[PDB]
Amino acid sequence: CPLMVKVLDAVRGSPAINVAVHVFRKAADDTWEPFASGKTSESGELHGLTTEEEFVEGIYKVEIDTKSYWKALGISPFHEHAEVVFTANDSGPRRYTIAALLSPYSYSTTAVVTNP
Amino acid sequence: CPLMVKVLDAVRGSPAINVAVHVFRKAADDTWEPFASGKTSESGELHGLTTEEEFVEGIYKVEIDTKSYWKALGISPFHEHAEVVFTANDSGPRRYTIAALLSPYSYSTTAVVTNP
Amino acid sequence: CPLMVKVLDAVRGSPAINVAVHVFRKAADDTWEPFASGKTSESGELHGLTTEEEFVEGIYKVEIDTKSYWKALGISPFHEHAEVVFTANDSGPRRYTIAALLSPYSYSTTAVVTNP
Amino acid sequence: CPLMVKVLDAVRGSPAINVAVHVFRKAADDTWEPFASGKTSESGELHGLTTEEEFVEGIYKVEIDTKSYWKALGISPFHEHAEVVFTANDSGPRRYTIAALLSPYSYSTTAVVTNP
Ligand SMILES: COc1cc(C(=O)c2cc(O)cc(F)c2)cc([N+](=O)[O-])c1O
Ligand SMILES: COc1cc(C(=O)c2cc(O)cc(F)c2)cc([N+](=O)[O-])c1O
Repeated sequence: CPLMVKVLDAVRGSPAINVAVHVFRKAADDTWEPFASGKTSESGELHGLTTEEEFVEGIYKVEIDTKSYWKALGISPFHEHAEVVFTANDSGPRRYTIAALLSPYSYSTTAVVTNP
Repeated sequence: CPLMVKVLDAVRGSPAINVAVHVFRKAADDTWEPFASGKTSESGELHGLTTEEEFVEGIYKVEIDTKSYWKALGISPFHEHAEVVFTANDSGPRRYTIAALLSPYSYSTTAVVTNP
Repeated sequence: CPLMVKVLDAVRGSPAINVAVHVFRKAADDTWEPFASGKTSESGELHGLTTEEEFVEGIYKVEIDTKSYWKALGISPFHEHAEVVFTANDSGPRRYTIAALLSPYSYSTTAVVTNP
Repeated sequence: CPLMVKVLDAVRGSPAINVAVHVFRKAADDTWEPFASGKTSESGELHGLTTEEEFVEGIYKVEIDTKSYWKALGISPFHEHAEVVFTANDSGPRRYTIAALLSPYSYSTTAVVTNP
């Protein structure tokens, strides 16, 4: 599993469950092609998005539908979504965890890159 | 000043100076059209992007070119940029401050929204 | 103003107003002695805590009473307070801004340090 | 495992490894009694701090020695440490994860509380 997404709720102190996540790769045409998506589990995590064969170097975008999450809780949010855009670079066996911590008017995101 | 952007550097404990910022507005045909741009000052602030008359209801995207900032400091960061997408003035006109706190592999963004 | 504290509310997208802030300095006998206190203004800022003459080298603790803030809003938060402990002026006198961004189960704190 | 601590490095995009963590409980005398400590693993995590029998309701402090971590990397940091102070409340089977994301001049901390 070369790419995992984890989403946390800073208002409830809980995993953010049932959040839609979409992953795009930048094409040679310089446009966003979708290629993976899912919803976060009870633990706030989304696994199995891609494989080591498919997850080649390139520019990637991870979109997290935070607005629908806050609306589901009856909280009016600021952002339409959280967007994380990054370059995947090969330099050894690497796994990427994209974490996002959500509040109605703020989010944080960090990348944890590790060699198994 | 209905829209202001402030950027801070979490590694140096300083404003993030001379950071490029681009603002887009979603058009009728669901394309992003350029709206304003500038660079952060010595205080990390970018003022004067727009006016109350031109900052109409809409969906806006603020792109902060964090990658060029970290590269100017010798650091190869994770993200291509920090992005904030939001609906503006949906309840009449306000004052929006978009703040970003930057680290090489992480950023936060917050909105402080006050009544004019 | 060598020391300023700014507090933001990540749930409401607003300054955190009327938040109690206490500053301590570590004494010769390794006890914390009270140094200054105040409440954040309508802008979320607390100025005038100390002077350049009294803000000598030392170890300082800034306690932000986040729990009473969230409780005034009807929210039972996780943390008792947000705390920042740092060594000050170890390289001559500077200007310190301590910023805190608050959520019920999370907070961030940052220091922006500028030369006088 | 009712209490786990996880520490992340926002500059390197990695777990923060070998970070000292100390846990204190507030005594009836209103003073901090130490009762658990350790160092974060290769995954940035510290498990086995306490048991369900010992982790009773009370006020707890988790101290994370961030200054020694940054010094070990040759980076001059702002904070002496990160301190998380909270009330543990019984209301069903609860597990607490205290997460901290570290930068030299900033840290974030969040609590993830879950029912297994
Ligand atoms: C709106 O004005 C400001 C906003 C902010 C933040 O949003 C902020 C973001 C964080 O991740 C953590 C934090 F503690 C503060 C920081 C400063 N500052 O430091 O000067 C401001 O003037
Ligand atoms: C490595 O994976 C994780 C990453 C993260 C964060 O990104 C994070 C973001 C913040 O603004 C503050 C913070 F303290 C942590 C949180 C948890 N967690 O809570 O379990 C993780 O397992």
